Amino acid sequence: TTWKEATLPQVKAMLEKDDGKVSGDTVTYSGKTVHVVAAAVLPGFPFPSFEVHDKKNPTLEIPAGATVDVTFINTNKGFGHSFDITKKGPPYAVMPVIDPIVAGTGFSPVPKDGKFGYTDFTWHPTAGTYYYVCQIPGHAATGMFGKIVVK
Ligand SMILES: [Cu+2]
Repeated sequence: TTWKEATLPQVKAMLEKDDGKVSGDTVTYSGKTVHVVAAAVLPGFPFPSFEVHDKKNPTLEIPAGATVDVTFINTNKGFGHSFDITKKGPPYAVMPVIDPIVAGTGFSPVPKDGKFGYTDFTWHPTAGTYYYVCQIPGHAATGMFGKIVVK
């Protein structure tokens, strides 16, 4: 996919653009268009994991019919995590069999020269349960995934 580069202050600014509301380990979105901003292993969080709205691998609740704008930022030095959406649930093998990927980013570039790679994609899901996972061998198997409920 097409990756762009952002400086640290830029990363901070984007993270706060997630318009979901957190409740426990759940982030609920509302409206015609929703904006999900996910990051791979923010400093201080467990490895390996995804952070959405400052929460570790939270369950995302999206209204059916809404246009989902996803922004994925890889803030983890040394690894090129991915954010791929599939219908296949856990447990995941070391080499996850999650085809077909409904929407996703593919492997991201590793942080370099004081910048972090990020990308944006749109998704118009049908009601159902999906999962966002990282395809780097072993990551999903060690907990790098979360659930998406479209209802
Ligand atoms: Cu990963």
